[PDB]
Amino acid sequence: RTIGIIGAPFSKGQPRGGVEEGPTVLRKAGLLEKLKEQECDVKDYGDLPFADIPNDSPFQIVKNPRSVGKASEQLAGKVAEVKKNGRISLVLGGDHSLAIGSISGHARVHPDLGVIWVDAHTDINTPLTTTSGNLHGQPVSFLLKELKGKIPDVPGFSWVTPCISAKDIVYIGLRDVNPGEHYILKTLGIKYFSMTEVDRLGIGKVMEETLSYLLGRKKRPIHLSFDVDGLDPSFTPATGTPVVGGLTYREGLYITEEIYKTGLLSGLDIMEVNPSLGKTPEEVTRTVNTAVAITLACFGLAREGNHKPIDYLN
Amino acid sequence: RTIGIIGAPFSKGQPRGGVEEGPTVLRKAGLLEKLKEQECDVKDYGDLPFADIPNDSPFQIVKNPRSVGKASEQLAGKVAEVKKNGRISLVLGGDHSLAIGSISGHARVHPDLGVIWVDAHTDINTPLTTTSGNLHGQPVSFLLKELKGKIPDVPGFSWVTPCISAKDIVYIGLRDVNPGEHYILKTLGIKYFSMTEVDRLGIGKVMEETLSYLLGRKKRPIHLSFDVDGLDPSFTPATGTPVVGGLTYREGLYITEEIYKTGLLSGLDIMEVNPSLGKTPEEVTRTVNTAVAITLACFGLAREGNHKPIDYLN
Amino acid sequence: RTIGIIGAPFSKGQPRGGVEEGPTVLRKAGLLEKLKEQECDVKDYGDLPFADIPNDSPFQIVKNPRSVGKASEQLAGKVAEVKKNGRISLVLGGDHSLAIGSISGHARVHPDLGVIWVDAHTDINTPLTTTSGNLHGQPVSFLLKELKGKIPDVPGFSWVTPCISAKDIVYIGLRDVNPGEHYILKTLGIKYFSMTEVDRLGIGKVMEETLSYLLGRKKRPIHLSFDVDGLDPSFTPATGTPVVGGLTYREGLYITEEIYKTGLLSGLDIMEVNPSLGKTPEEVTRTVNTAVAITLACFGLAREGNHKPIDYLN
Ligand SMILES: N[C@@H](CCCC[B-](O)(O)O)C(=O)O
Ligand SMILES: N[C@@H](CCCC[B-](O)(O)O)C(=O)O
Ligand SMILES: N[C@@H](CCCC[B-](O)(O)O)C(=O)O
Ligand SMILES: [Mn+2]
Ligand SMILES: [Mn+2]
Ligand SMILES: [Mn+2]
Ligand SMILES: [Mn+2]
Ligand SMILES: [Mn+2]
Ligand SMILES: [Mn+2]
Repeated sequence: RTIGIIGAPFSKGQPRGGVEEGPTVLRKAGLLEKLKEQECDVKDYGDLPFADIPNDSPFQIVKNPRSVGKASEQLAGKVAEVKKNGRISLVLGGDHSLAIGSISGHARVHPDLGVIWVDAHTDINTPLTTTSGNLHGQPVSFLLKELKGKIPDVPGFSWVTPCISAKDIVYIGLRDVNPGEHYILKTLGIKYFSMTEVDRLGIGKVMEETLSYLLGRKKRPIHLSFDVDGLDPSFTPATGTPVVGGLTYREGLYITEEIYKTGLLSGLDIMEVNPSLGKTPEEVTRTVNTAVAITLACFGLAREGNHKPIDYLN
Repeated sequence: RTIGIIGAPFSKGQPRGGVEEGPTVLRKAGLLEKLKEQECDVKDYGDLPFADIPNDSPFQIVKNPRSVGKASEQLAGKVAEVKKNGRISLVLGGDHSLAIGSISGHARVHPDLGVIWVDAHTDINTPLTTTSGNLHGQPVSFLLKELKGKIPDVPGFSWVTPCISAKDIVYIGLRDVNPGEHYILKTLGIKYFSMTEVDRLGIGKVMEETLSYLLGRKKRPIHLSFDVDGLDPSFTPATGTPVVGGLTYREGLYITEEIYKTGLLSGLDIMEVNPSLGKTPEEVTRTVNTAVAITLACFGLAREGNHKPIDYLN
Repeated sequence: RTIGIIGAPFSKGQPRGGVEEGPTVLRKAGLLEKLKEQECDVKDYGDLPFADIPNDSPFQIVKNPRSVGKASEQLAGKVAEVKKNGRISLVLGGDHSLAIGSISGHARVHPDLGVIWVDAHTDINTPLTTTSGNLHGQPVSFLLKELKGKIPDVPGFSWVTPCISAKDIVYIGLRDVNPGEHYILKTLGIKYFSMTEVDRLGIGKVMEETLSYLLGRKKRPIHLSFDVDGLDPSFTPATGTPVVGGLTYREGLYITEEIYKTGLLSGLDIMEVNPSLGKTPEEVTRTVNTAVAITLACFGLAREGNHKPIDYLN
């Protein structure tokens, strides 16, 4: 596949800053090198230089609003620039608030995209239902058209125009959903497969329904926003909000392998990797390695094996 | 749901005494507080004061018979008292021998109850087939009507009257069944889903069949006797008889979530939690936390989220 | 069942020598004693005394060819001798290169056998596609009739005559397949269930298809070549080539339990156990214990329980 790597070292969508070390540790793990080792065409668009906004007081309870709204504004333009180049944007990020810009810029070039959200959380809190005030747990609320008229005018986000409908998104891996968020889920009819549905149906069936749900009417570009805490912390411990009983390594790879096989993947997000939170150097390596594996699976690496179109027996 | 918490700090159903610290550590973990945080009506019936029986020599091979038969005699009356109050009895116990009193007192008020037994073992040894002599591995033998005429007159249990038929009980999670016990299983036609059936069908199907098996003829009150060693020791290490290859955290929560959803749960047992056996303080916290999670799932906590009947967008 | 234990302490099929300690640690774990504790008829054929071949330079890239071809030549005759005795050969080995002799000797007495290969790898590299030069990752290439005319004349293997067709073998657990190997897989139409198919179908379905695939036309003797790295390294860490995201303990036991139940098992291989690679003594015990469990499952030990044909209630 043909990639367009974008490093997004941002963390003001939440409290812990070590998250902006993601683009760095993932690249050192050899991500670019490994993609090239596959049938991949890769162009590194560099790490976006996010400028600090000293004067950025809370909007009510919402923290670092201008800083966050700016980082997504900047990211949105990069993602659109890479999608204009006929490449699949790979946003190596910090916190999940960057999804607002990622999905926004992608939808500018492909308004009919579908979103698959792998995460332990729904991240659909509005500035008024949030209790933490952290914008990384509110990205979907800014993107959903149906919630337009319920999101206040928060400093830094005037440029935002909801681009996805409640019916063009699927959640996979949920296990820590706030009360208001759940109300949103059932009220707007959002499709999701929490860990309970995964336990009941199996990831094989969960992926069949997910893909049918989004591509059954007609094929459309796929945006995969992957929060590494969607996977169990025994796989990705170095993340800010781990929740036990998560998706397995195998399930993580199954999800992505199936997405790749659709040939419809066009936008990907690898988020919330925070090395600074690894209890040990191995926990850091375990988290980074899992993130790389999931990434490579999105672009072709198959557990059954891969081979070029040639005669190996010669 | 409406609870009736009963602390049962008893351990003479087996060798290790640290098991009577269960009611204590579970309460300190905030169990009562967490239930109230949910749509739960809770009444703490206190910890039953089990009096020591100094003169209690073995009945043949059976150990602490009078002490065990008395603790279940006492528990049975409490469980019936709470069921008379129109509440779901939550027996926070020590060893599983207390199930004899738990199921007995529950059946006094609801003779038509069905039992779901989550455990690594069948606990169906009779005083004559047991090899350890520990009564916590014999509770079902005292309750099954079909085995009446095969259980000797053991000091301390004259008050017992078998209350459940071999066909009103389902086992989930089996992986360490004694030879005599297995003979009992196949001979009395007891329905069970060992770890092999779980591997074959998946916990989703296992729960569908379990619930159909017990409620298909007609709806009837459900008694869930949960031995924490039913789950793999990587989740509940602090328990006296761990067996590898157990139910996962997710499967544990799936089982209970499905039980709750039946609206038929009326009696629950959380057994065999022994803090004193945790290799480290974290193993203790891991065991206690898992037990609390399983408990909350029995009363409504859903992994997909929970919300009150109000308008959150306001 | 009736066993014929053969110890094969060989390791020249790969770099690390600690692998020849397998027959020793497995026996000390009480394997023979445990089999006898079951309805098993066991005869220990001893540990094959592999003589060192000082003069054994590489054949091109292939290492220790004469040493490896000799060890399998010797093993093949033992396996045939045990199969002549109407016993199920249990080859406790070193590295997987010994499979060439194991399957070869078994097929001499039962030409119509079927092979089930549990492994993280396909071990189907030819002397020309291999990149490591280690013969333990090439055993199947020597056995497949279809690849005859593609395997060079390697010193030590002239005695070999391919005995199995590409259609009489099934792979379970694959997750690290080389490019040439994959080309072989798809070209010869080899049936396999990588970790992706296991994730999709579940081990229950995977075993149903595996067994139907091999025994549907007609019942035929089963040869199970089990590489302990087929299971996840959280279960069998002490092995030379671990790959994350492997089969679970439960899945491992399910596979074997189902094989046993066919009553068709006639040859088994327990390979790649290397104690010297255990980070700690517990990792060694974890690996050894898992290997023993898998072995006992092949011969009857059932997780639901086992009982003799007698009346236990008496
Ligand atoms: N729901 C919590 C947790 C947020 C988790 C955000 B995430 O998924 O991006 O890590 C909050 O609203 O603050
Ligand atoms: N079957 C063994 C083990 C007993 C386990 C009892 B339990 O499940 O309550 O922990 C015995 O009869 O002693
Ligand atoms: N495919 C690699 C790894 C070999 C693994 C061999 B085995 O499965 O027997 O441990 C090689 O050809 O050298
Ligand atoms: Mn998120
Ligand atoms: Mn999250
Ligand atoms: Mn029990
Ligand atoms: Mn038990
Ligand atoms: Mn192998
Ligand atoms: Mn292998």
